[PDB]
Amino acid sequence: DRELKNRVLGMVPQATVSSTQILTDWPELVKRVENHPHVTGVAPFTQLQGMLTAQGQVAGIMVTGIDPKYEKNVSIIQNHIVAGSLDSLKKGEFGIVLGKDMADSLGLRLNDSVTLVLPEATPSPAGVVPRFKRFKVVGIFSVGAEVDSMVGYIALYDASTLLRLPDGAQGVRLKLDDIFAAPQVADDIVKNLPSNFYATNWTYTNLFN
Amino acid sequence: DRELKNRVLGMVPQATVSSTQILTDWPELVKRVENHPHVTGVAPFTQLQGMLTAQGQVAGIMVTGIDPKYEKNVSIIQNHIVAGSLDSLKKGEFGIVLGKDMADSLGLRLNDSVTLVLPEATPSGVVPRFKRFKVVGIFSVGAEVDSMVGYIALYDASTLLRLPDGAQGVRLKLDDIFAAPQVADDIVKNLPSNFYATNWTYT
Amino acid sequence: DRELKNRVLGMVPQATVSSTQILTDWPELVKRVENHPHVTGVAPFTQLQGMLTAQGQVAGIMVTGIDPKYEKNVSIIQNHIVAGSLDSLKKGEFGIVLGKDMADSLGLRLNDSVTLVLPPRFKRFKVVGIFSVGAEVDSMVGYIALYDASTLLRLPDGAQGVRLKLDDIFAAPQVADDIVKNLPSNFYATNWTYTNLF
Amino acid sequence: DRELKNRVLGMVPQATVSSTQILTDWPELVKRVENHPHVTGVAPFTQLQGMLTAQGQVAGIMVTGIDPKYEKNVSIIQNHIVAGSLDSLKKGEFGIVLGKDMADSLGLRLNDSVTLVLPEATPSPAGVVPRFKRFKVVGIFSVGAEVDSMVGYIALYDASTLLRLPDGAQGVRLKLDDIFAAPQVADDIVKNLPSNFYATNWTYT
Repeated sequence: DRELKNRVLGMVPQATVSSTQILTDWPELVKRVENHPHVTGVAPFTQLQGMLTAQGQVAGIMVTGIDPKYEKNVSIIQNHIVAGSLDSLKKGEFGIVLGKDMADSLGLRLNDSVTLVLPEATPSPAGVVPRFKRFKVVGIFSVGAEVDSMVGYIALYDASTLLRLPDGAQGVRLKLDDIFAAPQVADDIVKNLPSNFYATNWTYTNLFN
Repeated sequence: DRELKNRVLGMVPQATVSSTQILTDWPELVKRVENHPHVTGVAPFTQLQGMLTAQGQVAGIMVTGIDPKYEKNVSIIQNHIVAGSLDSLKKGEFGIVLGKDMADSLGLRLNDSVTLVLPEATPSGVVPRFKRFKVVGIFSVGAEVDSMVGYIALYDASTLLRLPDGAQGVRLKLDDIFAAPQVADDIVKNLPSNFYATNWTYT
Repeated sequence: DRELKNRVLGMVPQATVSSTQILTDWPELVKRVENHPHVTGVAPFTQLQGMLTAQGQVAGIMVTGIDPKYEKNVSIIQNHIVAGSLDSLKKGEFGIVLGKDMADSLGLRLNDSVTLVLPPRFKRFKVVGIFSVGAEVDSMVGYIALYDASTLLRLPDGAQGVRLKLDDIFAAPQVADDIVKNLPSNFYATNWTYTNLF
Repeated sequence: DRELKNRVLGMVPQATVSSTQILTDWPELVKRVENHPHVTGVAPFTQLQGMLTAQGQVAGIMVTGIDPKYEKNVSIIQNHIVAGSLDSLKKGEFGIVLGKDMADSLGLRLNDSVTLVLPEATPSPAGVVPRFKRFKVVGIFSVGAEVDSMVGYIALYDASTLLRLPDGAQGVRLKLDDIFAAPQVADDIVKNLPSNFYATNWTYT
């Protein structure tokens, strides 16, 4: 199945060069990384974990802040948009692009409201102070059973604004000519970066303790 | 301020004897622990962390499953009920008792619906489990507890955890809070390895 | 480099059928899954995370309890043994097989003592094997006997789940989900496409 | 026994005003907080969790960076020094003050070396990557069974150096005339502080 490989491989972050500090200079990291050997695509990202809620329903979700103009270089989500468009993800508009199954679970259609809730630790007995922000559905995708029910996309700078941070990115995502070269490439790139940077790759994965 | 002291000290779990395995036999643990020297009150508990949501609002909360017939021996919450009653917390009714500030923040009044959300860790990251509850009581003690803590039926707590009827542990009230470390450690010393002690001096 | 692929791909768990309850019946789970379409290898596993310490050095480690007779059906670690043997991983002996870089970081050689630290709980092991695969895994993972893993957890002899090797890694999400669909609620699927929160 | 109560209560952090950002300006926070009603003592602190290693032994430890001149206003550890001195905790000298039980478990005496290990998170399956620093035992205290085996003290600015941070404090610890005023006071102080500050108090279990 040639399409299955592109569906699975298109959704896996092959490698990232990430930072513990928000990168307002992320486009210089893109230019610095794009010409590294084996790199065929680069895009900024910020990875958030939270819940969506609407009309009494709650669903877990992993939200990635993206720039759609770059995201085409690493993703296939733009090829599987069933309603709306990724290009509606703009700073300050607080649109969100959801998977078809996720949107169905919450009774959501295009242009419907949905609340994004992010947990935030606190030493108080409550344990969490949730930060919640209202979003509008501007896109719906349909890729695969797993991804359709767990992941959503928002504007890159709405992701940082939700974090009370300046406009920037957590890191850049890499697409490669050989996914099995992802460990070496990310390790090599990080070697010449300052200590705030670190590498991830798709081989990083379920503890019983 | 003697009133301030009782409100603050009345809400502190002075010591617990807790278990990593659900205790379906907890009433015998209560009578056995209640007779220990310096112990003046014992009550079962199961402590949950989650969020409440209603009408688009969400708040973090620490929920304790309790048995009201026992809970008055260790707590002062029964002395500060402003509406409803702790005695409405019975198994299977899925009532909840909230602080006045928390209820107002969610626009909740007595007998209103509110959804409790508990996060479950997912390898894929949270598959939240949510359940509708009914506000059956409202208390008013202090600014912190009124906005952070709630109470449900002991066996509703274990049912939310998909467990048999039981308790996570028992809370102890003592004649002298500075005796809390010794008493809890003494009790746990002769219990099997699933038991452990906590006390208020470890934060 | 076809060898680079074999080193990288050989070390990733492509799919698992795991359980929130230790599986004392894991060989029955193996027989049920090994003939599933696309499945070319099955082995039990139990995954623990902790630290190793020896002579004042400390390293984080991901520990997998394994049965070497099965593990060769899913792994390539047996092809890169530099010292000792995976066959020394037997119940109750508390051997451990380490990567070369981690062993160096702790100043460990064959038959040396090393202490495992789990959330602190301590248990001493004996180095019975050393492997050399690739830079990352050589410094991060170790293997112990399956039932020593469950013993550390104060559990009866069993496995956390079974690891699958497939003819097509891109079938892993579908294959693992299909297997788990008719299993009771304690079972759940994982696959390599599960991957860094800000 | 009033000695037991003074030992237990003297070791409880009644309240803190802490920050998610290292406080290089912490002394102004002290002066700003010390005259708040009910406050009888303020001291900077930085809280570290790690392990100690010496002579083949390993022990978990909660390490607090302190400034001894201030810490005497909030602590009783200075009243139970059995060996050495807290005044030897100075920046860049990397002394440590240990409880007697911890020292006995590692076979440590005064001026012996001991290694502090801090587990730093990493996304790799290794989970942690340890950071190591050699310390010298410059003091030993004996208060009670729990703290003597779990808590140690280092210089404030040595703690921030271990964290690869500039000289500063994680927060200030408050001592009050009435411990039951601690929740209200710390919450009141934080209300007039920017959003990087948060309060803790001893009722947090």
